Parts: sequence; structure tokens; C-alpha cells
Amino acid sequence: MVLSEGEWQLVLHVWAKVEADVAGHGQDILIRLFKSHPETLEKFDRFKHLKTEAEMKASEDLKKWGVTVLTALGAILKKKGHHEAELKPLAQSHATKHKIPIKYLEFISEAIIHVLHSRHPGNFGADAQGAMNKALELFRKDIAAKYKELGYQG
Ligand code: HEM
Repeated sequence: MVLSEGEWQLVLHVWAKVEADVAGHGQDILIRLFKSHPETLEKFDRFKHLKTEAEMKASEDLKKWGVTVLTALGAILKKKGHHEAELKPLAQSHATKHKIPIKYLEFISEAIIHVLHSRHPGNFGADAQGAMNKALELFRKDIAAKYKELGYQG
């Protein structure tokens, strides 16, 4: 839960690359999530009728939601762990409305790592991977704690 300064800078350095193309990274990540863990697709009534990869690729709406998701994540990462304010609304909606278990957040964490490797063969190596994994694990543990604070089991 306590990352080094150097680890946070690895996280934010690669995130700067994500921010050069938020929608593309976002679409890539959701497509990867749905492919690797198809049960997650059922959480999205708006996407569950995209039945092939050609269909997912062509979904402009999916790109837009990629932006929605990554924009929230980016703001969280930039807080370097001091993300209580950002987690409040997100835990509320994800615990009580969307009903996303923490395990699904582990699934999307894996998709994020995968896409960062795919998109950044030059500057997302072992150290950057380790750092990003720590940052995403912190997010998951803290949001799990917030679910519980709200009275919910993630
Ligand atoms: C990094 C992890 C995630 C972030 C930062 C994130 C962020 C967001 C944001 C900002 C919204 C819109 C505002 C809101 O309702 O809170 C949203 C909506 C939503 N999210 Fe998440 N999300 C994440 C992971 C997931 C995962 C893994 C799933 C399902 C497997 C999921 C399911 C949904 C659904 C179903 C909605 C509403 C979609 C709709 O209204 O059509 N989220 N998310």
C-alpha cells in the first residue's frame, strides 16, 4: 500500500502515454476484459449485444465508455494513493448500482496491464509493470474497504 516515489513516477510516466489516446486505450481495455472474462460483458446492457470482435471494434459507444472509465482511473492514479475523495462516488455506484465484485476489478486490472504491454513495447517493462500492479492493487484494496464502509461485501 506504500509505493516508492520511483514506483509512482513509473505509473504516472506510462499513464501520460495513455492520456495521448484515452479512447483507444479505453476501447482496447474493455475489449480485452470482455474477451478474457466474458462474464463481465453481462454487466453492460449497452454492450452485451456486441457479439463479435468486429462488432466490438466498430462500437463508438464502447470507445466513449473507455474514456469514461479511464478518465476516472487517471484522476485516481494521479493522487498517488490519496484518493479518498475520488473513491467515494465510485464505490457508491459500483457497490450498490452496478454491483461489481472486487474480483471483476482484478479482471480489468489484468486487462489494463495487458493493453499497456501491447501498446507500449518500448517503455512498459518489468519495473513499470510491477509499479502499475502495485498501484492497481492499492486501488482495489481501498475501494474494497470503501464497499465495506458503505455496508457492502465486494
Ligand atoms: C478501473 C476500474 C473502473 C473504473 C475506474 C470505472 C469507472 C466508471 C465510471 C466513471 C463510470 C460512470 C460513473 C459511474 O457510474 O460511477 C462507470 C460506470 C459503469 N461501470 Fe465501472 N469502472 C471500473 C471497472 C468496472 C468493471 C470491471 C465493470 C464490470 C465488469 C464496471 C461496470 C460498470 C457499469 C456496468 C457502469 C454503468 C454502465 C452504463 O450505465 O451503461 N466497471 N465506471
